[PDB]
Amino acid sequence: HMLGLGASDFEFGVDPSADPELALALRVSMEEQRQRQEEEARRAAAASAAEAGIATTGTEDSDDALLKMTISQQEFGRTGLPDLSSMTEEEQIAYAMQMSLQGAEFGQAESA
Repeated sequence: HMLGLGASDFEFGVDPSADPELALALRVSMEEQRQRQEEEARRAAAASAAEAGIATTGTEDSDDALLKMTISQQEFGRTGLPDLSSMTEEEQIAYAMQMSLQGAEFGQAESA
C-alpha cells in the first residue's frame, strides 16, 4: 500500500522537504537566536574575565558636552512652553511677543 494516510500522525513536523518556505525560516530563526545567546554569552565571558579591566567605563572627556547636549535637546524640545492654558497672561504674552519681536505687522493673536 502507499503511505498517503497520515493526517494526525504527522503534522508537517518531521521532514523539512514538506515546506520550503518554513524550512528556510527555521534555519534563519535558529541561527538568529544563536547569535543573541552567543554575543551575550561571550559578552559575560569578557566582562567577567577582565571585570572592568579591558573595558573602560568612564569616558567623561567632555563633561560640558553632556551638559550642553542634554540642555540642547531639552531646550529646543521645550522652546519655553506651547501650552497656553498653563501660562499666566504675561507667560503666553512673552511667547507671543517673542515671535513678533523680530518682524511682526500684526501678530497671531485674535483673542485674549
